[PDB]
Amino acid sequence: HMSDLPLRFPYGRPEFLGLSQDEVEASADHIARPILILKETRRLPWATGYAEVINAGKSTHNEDQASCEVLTVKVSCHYWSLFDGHAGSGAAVVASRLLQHHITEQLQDIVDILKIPHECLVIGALESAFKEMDLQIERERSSYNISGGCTALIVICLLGKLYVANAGASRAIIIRNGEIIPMSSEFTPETERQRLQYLAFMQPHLLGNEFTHLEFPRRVQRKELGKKMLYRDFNMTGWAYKTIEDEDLKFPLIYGEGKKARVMATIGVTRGLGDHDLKVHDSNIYIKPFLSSAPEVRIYDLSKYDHGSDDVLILATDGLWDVLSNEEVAEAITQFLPNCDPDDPHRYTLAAQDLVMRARGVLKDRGWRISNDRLGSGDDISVYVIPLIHGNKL
Amino acid sequence: LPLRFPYGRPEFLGLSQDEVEASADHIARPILILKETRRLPWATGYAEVINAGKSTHNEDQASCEVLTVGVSCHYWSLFDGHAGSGAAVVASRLLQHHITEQLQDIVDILKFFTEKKIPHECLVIGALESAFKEMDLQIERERSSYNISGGCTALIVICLLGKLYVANAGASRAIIIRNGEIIPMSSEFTPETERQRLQYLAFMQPHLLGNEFTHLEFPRRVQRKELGKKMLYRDFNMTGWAYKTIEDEDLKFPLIYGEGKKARVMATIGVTRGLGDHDLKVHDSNIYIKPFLSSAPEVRIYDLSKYDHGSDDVLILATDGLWDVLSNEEVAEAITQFLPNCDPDDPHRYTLAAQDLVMRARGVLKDRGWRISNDRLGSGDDISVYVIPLIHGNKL
Ligand SMILES: [Mg+2]
Ligand SMILES: [Mg+2]
Ligand SMILES: [Mg+2]
Ligand SMILES: [Mg+2]
Repeated sequence: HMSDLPLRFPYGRPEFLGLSQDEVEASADHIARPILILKETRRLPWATGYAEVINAGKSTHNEDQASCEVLTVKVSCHYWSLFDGHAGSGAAVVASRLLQHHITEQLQDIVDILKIPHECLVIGALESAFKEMDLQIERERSSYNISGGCTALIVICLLGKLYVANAGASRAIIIRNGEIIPMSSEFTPETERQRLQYLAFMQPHLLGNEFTHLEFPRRVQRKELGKKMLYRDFNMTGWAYKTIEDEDLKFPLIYGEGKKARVMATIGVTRGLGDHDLKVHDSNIYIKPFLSSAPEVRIYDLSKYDHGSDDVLILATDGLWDVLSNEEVAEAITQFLPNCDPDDPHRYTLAAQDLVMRARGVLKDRGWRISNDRLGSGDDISVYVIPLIHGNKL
Repeated sequence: LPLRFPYGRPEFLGLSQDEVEASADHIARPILILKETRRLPWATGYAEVINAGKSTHNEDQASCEVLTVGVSCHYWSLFDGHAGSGAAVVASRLLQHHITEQLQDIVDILKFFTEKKIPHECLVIGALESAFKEMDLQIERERSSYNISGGCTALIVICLLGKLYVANAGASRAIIIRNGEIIPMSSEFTPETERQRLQYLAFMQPHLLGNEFTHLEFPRRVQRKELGKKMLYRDFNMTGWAYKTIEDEDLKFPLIYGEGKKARVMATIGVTRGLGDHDLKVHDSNIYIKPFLSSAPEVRIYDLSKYDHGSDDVLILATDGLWDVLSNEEVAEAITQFLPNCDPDDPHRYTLAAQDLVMRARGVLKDRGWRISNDRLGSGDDISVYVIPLIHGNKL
């Protein structure tokens, strides 16, 4: 078992924060929830801004991880990464340190050719890298305690193009002159319903005869055996009527609405790394067959636009987007960034901090509150602000 | 062994048997049009032409009528048969009955402890999605008591309560020409567009490949002189390409082979959705193709109430015989230049627009095959075209 094995890496915060062990402990405060920002004395590539904050109490540690550095492919390749961990820190810490090496190795297989479109070769490298980061986690499970799982949002800049690769529910948007360019999509039971339902249909042994792949508008009761009810199948976007026939009384594979939706009443996110031994609650059904480490890759050509000082790429974990819409984030960046000197390298760290504070809020008597009395996010929050001007032509 | 229905042409053409026979001319290829004393719903235009030789009969079918649910529902349909004409004929006559029944199930609606609120449009989409399946299930049961060869793609449109519903299962296409704007109302289901679904299924159930097929895709045919050579591949979970050594199973014929619209599943079919094909197999093999096919359509909605449509705003439905030589832009160019030459209230204008489209795809025969503009090869497929004027879909 994994709890008999040593950790592969010690827990920490993003190393580019340059935190001492004492400074890490100050950050893990559930009452203060101190927003950590990147020191002015430690600059990230492209003067990238970073801010983070711990959850409001649900876990003792911040289970987000981040990694940022310039790789060199034997070509330089800028690398930003965000990982949202669950059921432990092991996956997110391992991924935050080893994924960029899988990316570097797969890119070396095609680096000559970069000097079949080339974009499809880069995408292919990222897709193999995610798969090989898994698998390595899978095989090293038997020598190290790589706990839990994590989602992964990464971006690389290779030869004038940004590649945004997502396997989870973090989000990347570009704010280019006030308009929002979405660079990622989320992977959830709602958004992946048909993939999961189809797999449950083609592989019914994965359901352990505790589950049905059909969806219903509500929990089917035994008193409705033989009546007519709306259902939805894997090859349907809409609903039609069916008679309930014993099988439909099994618990549904997908169940719930939005952020309460779940797969086998267990997971609320359907892609990422780790979770190799994760099981359904009170059951011996393995969840991993329904999860995928395959990212969705979206490309942005920085050559085709002349980016100004307030044109930024926002990477953030669901801790931000769960309380702030894309338009709120756009509004916030566009109002804050014109208030800092365009030549100040601390600019985008301050905007990142401003975003976190707008999502964390302030602790009142019945919880954390943001603007207009809304509830503030209780998750870990991590935010990159990447200024796109560092990607301009010449 | 007996035919479920007799072969024919669309009934709204009013053709005698001698006219049907006269139309099936591979050399002349006469463009049949909706006669001007025949009116379709919304004065819809229709025109068609037989292929340039690959089958004795026009394997396209089309069906256009007003369905009753208390509630009326305008219906347009196009079917592209292959490996026979029976599925297309059955579908042309029966799919609307299945659509009617599924809509009758939901027509009255149209007039912690979470409960999902289901929009009325989703009930309509569910009705169309179920109707497509039921039709294919009816073909599957009755194919042992009737000669219902072989298979067909299905594209249909219905207008129910001032919204258009376009359901596509095949490689026919629906676009809207509104002002000059092209509004795609459909997408194609081919080994190219559906590569990952097909690849994932072959991977999860490798017995469907028999033993003559690999589920991996390669940028060319992998040859014997390749073992251990290192070459690019694409798996079901990959949008891009990456390198791989090349082992011995990589030498089997690819599940997907070809490029663009010419790509094929198992060296047999070039479409992956439609009706029929239940006993369709790989040539000189007992590997069955139908596990990879799907009767499930995609459904797209256009809200007629949100735009005041002019006399030349039209919805174009055509089989691939048109789109395989004419782009969306050419069709848009042809429509926007032809229709201003006809009186807006002449009911025959949209039929003439459809004829102009069919003519621009078929071409003219000399000694160098069928030729359209700029000496291009014209389409030798069956071509069938609706031109549906959206002005007659305006509210109030
Ligand atoms: Mg987390
Ligand atoms: Mg989170
Ligand atoms: Mg045909
Ligand atoms: Mg055809």
